[PDB]
Amino acid sequence: RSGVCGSVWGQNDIAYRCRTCENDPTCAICVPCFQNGDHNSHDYSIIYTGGGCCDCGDETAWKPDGFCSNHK
Amino acid sequence: RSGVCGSVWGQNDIAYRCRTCENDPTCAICVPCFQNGDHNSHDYSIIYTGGGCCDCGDETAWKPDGFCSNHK
Ligand SMILES: [Zn+2]
Ligand SMILES: [Zn+2]
Ligand SMILES: [Zn+2]
Ligand SMILES: [Zn+2]
Ligand SMILES: [Zn+2]
Ligand SMILES: [Zn+2]
Repeated sequence: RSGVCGSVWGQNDIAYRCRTCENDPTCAICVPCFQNGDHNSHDYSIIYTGGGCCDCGDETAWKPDGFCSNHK
Repeated sequence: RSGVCGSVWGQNDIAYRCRTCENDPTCAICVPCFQNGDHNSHDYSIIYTGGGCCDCGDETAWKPDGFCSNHK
């Protein structure tokens, strides 16, 4: 598909998985969204998803505690 | 989030909306997926979504009759 962050990354591009904040293992947020949130204690990792759309601000894909400062 | 087409486009990039195949107005497929499908009769439009992920092959976002030849 096409406030929620509209950022996107490509096949070779990195993003962040956070197992604490994710609704399911396919969820992920862009680097700026991760850096503007607080995951210090969380089980996070840099990934190459092979592309995707950022789930920051999407209550159905990400826990609101894990939203960055700019998306809710 | 990050079978289904994994293609992506950015803020300035075009994609296709197809009102016949879409599950909702936010759904969209990349240009190659549109060209490798059959939408001749359909109510389609070229859009600038401000970025997104291709819904081709996702049955929750796109009608399977509208899948391109390469995603089931
Ligand atoms: Zn983001
Ligand atoms: Zn964010
Ligand atoms: Zn987190
Ligand atoms: Zn169509
Ligand atoms: Zn596609
Ligand atoms: Zn396709």
